[PDB]
Amino acid sequence: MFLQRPKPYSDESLESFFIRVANKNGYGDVHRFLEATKRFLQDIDHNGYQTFPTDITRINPYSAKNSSSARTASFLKLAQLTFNEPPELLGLAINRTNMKYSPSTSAVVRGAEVFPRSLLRTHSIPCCPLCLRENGYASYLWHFQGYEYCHSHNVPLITTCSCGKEFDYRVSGLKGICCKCKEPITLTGHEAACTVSNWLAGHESKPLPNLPKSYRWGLVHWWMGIKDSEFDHFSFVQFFSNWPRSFHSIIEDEVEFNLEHTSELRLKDLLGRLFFGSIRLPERNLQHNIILGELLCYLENRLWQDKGLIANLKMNALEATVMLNCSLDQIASMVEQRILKPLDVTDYLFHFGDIFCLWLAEFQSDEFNRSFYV
Amino acid sequence: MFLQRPKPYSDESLESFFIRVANKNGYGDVHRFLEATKRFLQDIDHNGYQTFPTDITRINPYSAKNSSSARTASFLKLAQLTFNEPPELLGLAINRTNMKYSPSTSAVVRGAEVFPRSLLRTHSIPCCPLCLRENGYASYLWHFQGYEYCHSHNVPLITTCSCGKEFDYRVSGLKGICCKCKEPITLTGHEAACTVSNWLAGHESKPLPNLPKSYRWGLVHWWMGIKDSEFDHFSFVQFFSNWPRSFHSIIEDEVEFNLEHAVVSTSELRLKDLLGRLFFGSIRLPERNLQHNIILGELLCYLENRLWQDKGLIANLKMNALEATVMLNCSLDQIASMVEQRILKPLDVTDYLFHFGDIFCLWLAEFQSDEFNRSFYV
Ligand SMILES: [Zn+2]
Ligand SMILES: [Zn+2]
Ligand SMILES: [Zn+2]
Ligand SMILES: [Zn+2]
Repeated sequence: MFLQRPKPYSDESLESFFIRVANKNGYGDVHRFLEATKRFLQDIDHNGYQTFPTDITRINPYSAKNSSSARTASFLKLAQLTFNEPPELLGLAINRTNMKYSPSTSAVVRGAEVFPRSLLRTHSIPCCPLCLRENGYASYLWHFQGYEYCHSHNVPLITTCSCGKEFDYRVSGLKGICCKCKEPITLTGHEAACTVSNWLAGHESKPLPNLPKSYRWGLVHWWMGIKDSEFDHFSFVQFFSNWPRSFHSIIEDEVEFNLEHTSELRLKDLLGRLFFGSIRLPERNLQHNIILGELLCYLENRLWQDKGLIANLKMNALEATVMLNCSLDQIASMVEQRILKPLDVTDYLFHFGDIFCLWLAEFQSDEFNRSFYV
Repeated sequence: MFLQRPKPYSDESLESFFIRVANKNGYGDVHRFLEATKRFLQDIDHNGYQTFPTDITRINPYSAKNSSSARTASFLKLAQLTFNEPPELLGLAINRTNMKYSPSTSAVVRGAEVFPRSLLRTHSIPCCPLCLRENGYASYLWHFQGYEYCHSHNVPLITTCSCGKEFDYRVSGLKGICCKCKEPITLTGHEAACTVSNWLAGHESKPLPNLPKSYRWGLVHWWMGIKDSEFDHFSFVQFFSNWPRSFHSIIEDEVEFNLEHAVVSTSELRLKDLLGRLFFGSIRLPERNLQHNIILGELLCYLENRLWQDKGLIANLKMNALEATVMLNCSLDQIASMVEQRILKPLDVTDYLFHFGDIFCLWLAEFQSDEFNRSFYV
């Protein structure tokens, strides 16, 4: 099998790429192309040829149950041999990853960007028909929730045609023609959703902060946890218009709520929601995680105020490893040599001011250290 | 106790800062200032006041054995109370850290920069007397090996006066006057050491790569491991003048050397028997961020286009379960789980049951991150 690479685009999704390779190389559809691709992987003795799908929907490596390592070996084999000039196909796929969010949400990764798993669309993929007839392909941003408007046309996305039928471009091509009525779909204008769509796309959108793309999706997942509901585009832009003193206003109202509802107060009894729900979003890089960077800025100037209220909050050995980013073996070693001053791992024997100053002594890094929020 | 902050400088060392606070606040030396500082920490009921040293040599928190957590609480207490305007003193100290280098070298951290532990000077600290009489303080770069010339005066550092006596600024002040002869020290000019000194200082030095300061010291420790000797300033700049095709020339010569001298059947070849030196000596320098670790980023670039060439020579290299966790950055509990559900295809942990091409593609499937992923060396 010998193929031709189409016009490359670094924002094209993986399912939109196989349609354009099949249409350029004269195949009938993408079902035929993947079935002929599985035939080629059999002929050169690939170990997981039989797990290569003929369905466009399950092509991505998060779809594969145990073929995840054989799927990316299959994707790396095709880009090196079957093309006149080697394409980029691993950079368009959505891989699983071991990275977790706060508190326990898993994640997926696409090239140089990490997405939340819960914000991945799985029922029906919306689309913009203006991009389908100008760019000629589909973007990866249509697979994730929150991205509701087009960042370059300011038009809302479509999930249903005028005849009640849905339109999925993976099964109905890239042209924009419906299946039942075989007609182009008629379109269905705000500003707050347009700003977030231009912000999630990777461009500078004010007043939203200039963050890497892995961190911009972490704030959207974090904002859905604060309101404890779905994502609101209006209150999200307004919250960062008063940055950082709007985020300071919440933490004051949370500690006034939990004090009224004192030497026995724990860290999970006063700051159990804000602190543990902001550690890994996606990681502890305080240069880019502005939520954990500002929360540690607020708790630094309040350690020994109010007779040491914050610095005397009790902690376990489990939740000490979450803050210090270490293991229970190093915690049990630091009670042997007693760098950390007092074993039951679920026992409250440590104070927050001692854990905060142990981090400034033995557990800083080049990314998780205090020198960014100064 | 009420003190005055001197002129602040973000490159001043910690031992040079306490001398300038004591000289501004009218103390006699730094020995009577730290001893008066220990007296203040006793008066406000600090838990580790009795471990606060009166020696300026052991003022850094890596010198404290068990009281390293009490030392940084002592440093955080002084900056908040005893000054008219709060200084920055935790940012000048040299803390220990849990970060290891390759293969097993420990590390220290100073603010936003991680240093190798073995490159930390412990016998005698050299100095530049021109910076002592112009800037008025000392820099932290004088505490680390490799930094041999001044990056702004291009003069070699001094460890010995003209009368045979050493000059340590921690015990002899910041002026530049010797102890025996009480005279200023007479100085003792290349280019290759001047480039590395301007590169380790944090400025752009060509042809050396634009890296963060935590990674620039990692290359110097790595270059001492390749030659298996001390650091050479001439061959270091020349090696990055032919980047990356000079580093490609070594890996070709290593796999040709190892294959010819292999003691086992070409199919029984292991990853430690062919690439045991280059791969395991480049994982954590300091970490796996392939955006800035250009050694591991280029070694995985070279081994990607050679997996199934030569009848799958690289992709059939045997690995253990121990050295699978080093590459995947995981634990032995997740490895034992992936032999239960069999995402990874075959328990004795020191047994060679896995191939390198399967571990490399399992990483592209289940173990990428925002920093350790393939999308940087494309
Ligand atoms: Zn659009
Ligand atoms: Zn229709
Ligand atoms: Zn200079
Ligand atoms: Zn002299």
